[PDB]
Amino acid sequence: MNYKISELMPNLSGTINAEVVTAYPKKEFSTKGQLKSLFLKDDTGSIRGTLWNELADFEVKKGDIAEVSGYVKQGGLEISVDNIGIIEKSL
Repeated sequence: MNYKISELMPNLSGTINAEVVTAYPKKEFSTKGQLKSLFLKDDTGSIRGTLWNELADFEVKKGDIAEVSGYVKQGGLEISVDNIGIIEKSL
């Protein structure tokens, strides 16, 4: 089932449909990795999302409503993104 952010639990893998409230600058490091953090929100709460490696270059904009699938862990909670798609563009 699709989850509301308030329903997320640690060590849980699921999908949430949420608004990108913020998209932070991509960070590159070392044989090669990348990180792009997102702050996601729905009508029940907010959570940090982490886009790794190639997904750090995924075209996402503030205001976009995205389908984010991933693993929830304590970082409070954060979702390590496995897959992301745009449901409705900010525009």
